[PDB]
Amino acid sequence: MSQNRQLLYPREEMVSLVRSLDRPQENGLFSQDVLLQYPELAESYTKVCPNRCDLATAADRAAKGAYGYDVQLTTLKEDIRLMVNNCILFNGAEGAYADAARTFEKFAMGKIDAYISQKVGGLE
Repeated sequence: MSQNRQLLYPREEMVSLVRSLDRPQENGLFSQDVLLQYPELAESYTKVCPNRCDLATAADRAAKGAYGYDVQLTTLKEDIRLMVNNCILFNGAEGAYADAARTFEKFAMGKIDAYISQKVGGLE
């Protein structure tokens, strides 16, 4: 599934997720990265957590430059789980958690694709 040591170059999968979706209703922060607006609210971006939607958290993870180094892709796994947590908590399901589970599974699929891409010497 992966390699607990070093990461070849995780990113090809990230684009997959964001690619699957496409419907920027808010187009400002609820579905984008406020840090990509203007030099003034870059700080506030932290107060609102590093993306808590889906495409903003995935696109950012890769856009960051694929820092890599993962014992088991805990970075992406901790990001997706962090969203669902604040989702039902802050305001999202509150009764239909299954709604957040759907998007979660999709993410797992992408990871599998990349895993195969880097099997020659990166994740095996």
